[PDB]
Amino acid sequence: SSSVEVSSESYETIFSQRIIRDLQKELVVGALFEELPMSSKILTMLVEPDAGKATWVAASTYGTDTTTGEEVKGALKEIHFSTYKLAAKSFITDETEEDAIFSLLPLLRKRLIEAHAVSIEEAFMTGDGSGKPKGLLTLASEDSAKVVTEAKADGSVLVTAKTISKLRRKLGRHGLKLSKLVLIVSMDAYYDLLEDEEWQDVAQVGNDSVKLQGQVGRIYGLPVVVSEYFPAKANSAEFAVIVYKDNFVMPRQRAVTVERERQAGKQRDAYYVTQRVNLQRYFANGVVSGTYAAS
Amino acid sequence: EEDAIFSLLPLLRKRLIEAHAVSIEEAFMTGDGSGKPKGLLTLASEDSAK
Repeated sequence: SSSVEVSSESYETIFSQRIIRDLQKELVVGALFEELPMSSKILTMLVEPDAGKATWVAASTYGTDTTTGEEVKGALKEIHFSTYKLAAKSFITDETEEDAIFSLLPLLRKRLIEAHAVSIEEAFMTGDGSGKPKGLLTLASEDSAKVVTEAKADGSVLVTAKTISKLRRKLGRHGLKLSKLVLIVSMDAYYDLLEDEEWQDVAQVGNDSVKLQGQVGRIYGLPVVVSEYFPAKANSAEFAVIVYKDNFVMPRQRAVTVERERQAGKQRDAYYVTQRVNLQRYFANGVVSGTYAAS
Repeated sequence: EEDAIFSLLPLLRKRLIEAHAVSIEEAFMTGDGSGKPKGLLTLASEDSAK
């Protein structure tokens, strides 16, 4: 207060209507995959399995050869889309909006959608496949995706461009190159990625650093992102290499919706939010994990 | 429903009326005194009407 003038009541400030936050982790998982819209509770896609064969005839006949004479058979696994239901709910109280300033409901909706967004992405990164989707680390293991060795982990780590050269070789037949592929990195590993001989200085210029989507990094045209959702200790994970449009679509028959119930116990509003979403894949696999998988 | 075939709403409405129609006719044919009106066969059973 004081201040030494004729009248009291110096400055009390003001309650500013704005929602501040820190710089928490970013939602990279739910942002780089395409969407498959569906109209019912199963869907099938007729997959052509790579084939053909041109017999060519080196003699002047007439009646030889029948190219093609019979043709390839359907790869009916099937490739079903099993659509898990995730949902959330809240409560809101008629009685306390008048007491305050009527600003609680817009910030209530944002924290509910951000919490739902974190819940879906952490599940898409890491999951079993029980009552919820199975994430990529669990999935990249029905195939031999785990690579060896990492040279050194825990005590005196060092990461170099030789690591990505192992991964782009171990993939190679189950995943292409050029356009596009994506790499997801731990925040921890990005703290070690300073210098590694050739090329100098991480990824510069790399063409043209950054332009096309990816929150920093451009090693040879490959885009990089950080998900901050990997543990540390001798057997863990660091890099995850993921396909872009070429498999790994997310299916759904509905967008985000927000319902409002009331009473709900005497007088009281509530909000119910429902989604239905999962991740599925085409062809064989297309991912590599490890890396960071020995001792 | 959302993931089905869209024609479900008339189907539910026919079932509710058909089940109601059987239920009222069943009560009219064969109801005793126990929490239901008295039906025709039971009414002739009591009043010796046979």
